[PDB]
Amino acid sequence: XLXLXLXLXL
Amino acid sequence: XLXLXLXLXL
Repeated sequence: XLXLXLXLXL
Repeated sequence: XLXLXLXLXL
């Protein structure tokens, strides 16, 4: 679902 | 890097 991965940072 | 994806438990 969420936590680490994609969405913020990049 | 973060936000959506994996890390919330799964």
